[PDB]
Amino acid sequence: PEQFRIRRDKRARLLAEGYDPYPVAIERTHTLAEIRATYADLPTDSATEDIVGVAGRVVFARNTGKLCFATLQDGDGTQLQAMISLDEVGRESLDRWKADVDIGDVVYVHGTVISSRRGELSVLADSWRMAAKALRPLPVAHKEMSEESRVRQRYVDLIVRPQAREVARQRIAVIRAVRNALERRGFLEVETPMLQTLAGGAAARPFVTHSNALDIDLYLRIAPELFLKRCIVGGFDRVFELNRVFRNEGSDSTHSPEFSMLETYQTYGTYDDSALITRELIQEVADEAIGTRQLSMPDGSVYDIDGEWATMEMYSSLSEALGEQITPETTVARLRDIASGLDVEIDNSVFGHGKLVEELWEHAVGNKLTAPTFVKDFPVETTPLTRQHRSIPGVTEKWDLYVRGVELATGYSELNDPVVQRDRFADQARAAAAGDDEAMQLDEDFLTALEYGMPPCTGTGMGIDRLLMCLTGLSIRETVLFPIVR
Ligand SMILES: N[C@@H](CCCC[NH3+])C(=O)O
Repeated sequence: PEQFRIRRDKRARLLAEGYDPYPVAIERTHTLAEIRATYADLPTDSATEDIVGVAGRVVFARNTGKLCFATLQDGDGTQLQAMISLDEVGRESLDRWKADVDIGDVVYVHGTVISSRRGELSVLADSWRMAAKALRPLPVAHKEMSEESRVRQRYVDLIVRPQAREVARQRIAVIRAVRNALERRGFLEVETPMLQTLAGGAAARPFVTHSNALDIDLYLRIAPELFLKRCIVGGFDRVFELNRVFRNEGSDSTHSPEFSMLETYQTYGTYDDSALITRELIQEVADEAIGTRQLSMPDGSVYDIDGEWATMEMYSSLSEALGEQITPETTVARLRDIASGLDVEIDNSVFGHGKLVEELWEHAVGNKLTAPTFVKDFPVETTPLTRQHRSIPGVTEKWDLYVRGVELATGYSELNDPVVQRDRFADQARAAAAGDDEAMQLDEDFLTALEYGMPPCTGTGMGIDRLLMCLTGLSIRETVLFPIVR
């Protein structure tokens, strides 16, 4: 509060003296990266006659008697030296540089591109001008900022930490690579509503808001699934949506209340066809955005996502890990007895054959996975929107993709039978009567869409934040520019 006061008085002083501290219409001829690219092969002590007008943030400054030096940093992080010389700008201008410019200020420097005696690419200024007065100083080093401080002040983090910039450009590139992978395969991107009168498509608690236009309660979407399927009925052959979803989770990590989600739907394909596309897409995104399929991790290890990935069935692989065959006909009592013998804590809310089989598979198989693995053929009780298997009874055609031990993507053979889909919702109602506040409510308008006939299709889902976690090992609080904070 004392450092801020000195800079505030300096700003007020400049404004009164006529020196605009936040001027408008400053013309910048080059970005600092353009200056470094053009004169990269410039001799050590040479000097050009090229006039440039550059602007950047002063991050280092050192003043001598007649000659002042300053390191300007552009937004991307490119640095360039500015030389304010007594012979070049005059005494009155040089004195203002020492009195007015502090670390963090944005300044405009107009002069000639030279290379200092030490071979530093510099701008020999003939004029300088304040572009944005900084009332608060920059941190001394990015190591001094905690992680919660980077989240609360991402704007400061992007200035002082080069990796903060890299991750930001990385997310933009990964999302860009996901779209290119889907457009190469003929998928079109549509927009489905985010405010919905009934929020279906997933098992999650929704955010509720009141609409004054409609005088009813609206729900933030938990998934675009039910509206993307209406697009399939309408005639979209290959469709996807890469945008935000909202899930009202409570005191649970790895999942944020708001995250970006990719859902794709493709007609006349099964969950086998979407599993192949999902693997090729992830591997293509790694090539385009990361540059390798040998993913470097923060702990120094290297993770391999190349090649073909293993596939296993849930009931079959769970039976191998337990030594006892588990089938859809296995009783809930038998599953609870196996869990008690393994010292596994069934989370009170978990009940039923399907949820218990999934919890046992996660403990006995899922958590021990390291390489990318597909697990397919799920219990029918826990996959209401998934078509039943061709031959195997009691299971549905769904796969979950595990990369580095984390659930990354999921794919269905979509249930298009409207009579069976209504039966699944009746089973969801009975689960809701038992205490499951995440069960899916019956969406009548969605069933009406299926009753006009939906072609067979396969649908996928994958969180972008989860994808960034697999490719870079960084949590959602690092790959999102402004994560939510109290
Ligand atoms: N709606 C699913 C995504 C996959 C949909 C497959 N038909 C979810 O939220 O997990």
